[PDB]
Amino acid sequence: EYPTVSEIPVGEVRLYQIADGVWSHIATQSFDGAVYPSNGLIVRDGDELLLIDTAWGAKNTAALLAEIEKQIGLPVTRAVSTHFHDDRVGGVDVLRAAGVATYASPSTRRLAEVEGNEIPTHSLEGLSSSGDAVRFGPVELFYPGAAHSTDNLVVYVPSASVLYGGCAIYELSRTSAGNVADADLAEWPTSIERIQQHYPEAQFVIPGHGLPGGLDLLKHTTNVVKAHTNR
Ligand SMILES: C[C@H](CS)C(=O)N[C@@H](C(=O)O)c1ccc(O)cc1
Ligand SMILES: [Zn+2]
Ligand SMILES: [Zn+2]
Ligand SMILES: [Zn+2]
Repeated sequence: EYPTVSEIPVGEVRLYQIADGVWSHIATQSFDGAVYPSNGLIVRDGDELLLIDTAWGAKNTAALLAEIEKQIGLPVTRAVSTHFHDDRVGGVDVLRAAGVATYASPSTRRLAEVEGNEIPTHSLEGLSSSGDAVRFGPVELFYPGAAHSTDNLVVYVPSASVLYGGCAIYELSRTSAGNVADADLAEWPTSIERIQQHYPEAQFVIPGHGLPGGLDLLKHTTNVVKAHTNR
């Protein structure tokens, strides 16, 4: 069963196979007095691996690369960060030093610089406007519009029907809003609807934090976000 926040010591990383050629990676971090789990994705790219998001910091991301070599044994050659927060780009320098080509949109790279977070090296083109989708190796990158952040991207794995929502999609256990500091609360439901219209075939939906589920996570997120706005 999927590892939970209490099952991962901070500094360790676990992998969970979702489908053939698709894993999530799961780490934990102490943040503002509490312990949170955090997910990213690993997607087989021929005889290489594509990474979606760091494991939230240099230590965790070094542990991620070690666990990938131990459990999978294919080299990570590219990585995409899905927004500019530390749980997505924290560890990009570890990746860069290990020879991983790190990617993000121009908006994510800009916002990371403003915030003082690590900056992915490469810029992704074609994701500037809501509804834009681009193929990137074995995934499709999709910009649904502003939500958890203005730059947030989602990732679809067509061979496996896996939708990676990142932090724009909440796990079912979360029934109140979390980090809204950089969010566009008003647009977030409309952006989630764009995802639902674009990836109706998704079987697995992976949130940025916590347990995977189905497409139900999309409505769930909309429910919680709207309830926060109306506080
Ligand atoms: C440090 C990251 C940057 S996105 C963060 O703030 N994450 C919160 C969020 O994503 O809203 C959060 C995740 C899980 C929870 O249970 C509660 C809050
Ligand atoms: Zn975030
Ligand atoms: Zn997050
Ligand atoms: Zn719900």
